[PDB]
Amino acid sequence: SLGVTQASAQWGVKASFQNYIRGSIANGSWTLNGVGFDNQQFQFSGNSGAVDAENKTGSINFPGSIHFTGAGGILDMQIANIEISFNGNSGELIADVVSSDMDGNSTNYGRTVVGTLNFSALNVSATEASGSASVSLSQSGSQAFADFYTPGTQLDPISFSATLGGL
Ligand code: HEM
Ligand code: NA
Ligand code: NA
Repeated sequence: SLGVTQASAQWGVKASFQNYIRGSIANGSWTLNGVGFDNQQFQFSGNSGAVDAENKTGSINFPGSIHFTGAGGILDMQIANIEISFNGNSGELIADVVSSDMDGNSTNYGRTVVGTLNFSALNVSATEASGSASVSLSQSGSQAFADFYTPGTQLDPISFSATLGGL
């Protein structure tokens, strides 16, 4: 089992969601704490997790939060502490999620699977792990998005790279 030395990830959540949040209906915004933003993707930086290079499994852990607001404060969604977990060419995108419903009532989703990952590329070696995966919204994620997306909705893809060490 190898430790994660430095990891980075890029994920836009969903391009059409970014456009909706900033557009004339939601009339909203996002703020970021420990997360960047560039080329329509949120930017994550972490130094924890572990990878099994022989079995091609692992977890890559990131700190930081994205906070979406809109609809006069009725929309209020936080996604924090994302984790990319993988076992072979499939995995899970896990995060701490809190989101308000269309009545303005906040619901805490715990540390939940936000989406299922299917890797189109995944390389794991002694010194590096990297890959790209489609992200399919989970049932809990659908509820957090106020049912505007069905479970199984394809979100933006997620990519990551990590240097590994410390066996
Ligand atoms: C008074 C409250 C709200 C009203 C009136 C409202 C209205 C709308 C309308 C008219 C649309 C576009 C039509 C559609 O895609 O079905 C939309 C899209 C959407 N709304 Fe809001 N909404 C509200 C609150 C919320 C909340 C609390 C969330 C939770 C995250 C949310 C998430 C979404 C999503 C995910 C979409 C789809 C955006 C896309 O990717 O195209 N909405 N909403
Ligand atoms: Na580490
Ligand atoms: Na894992």
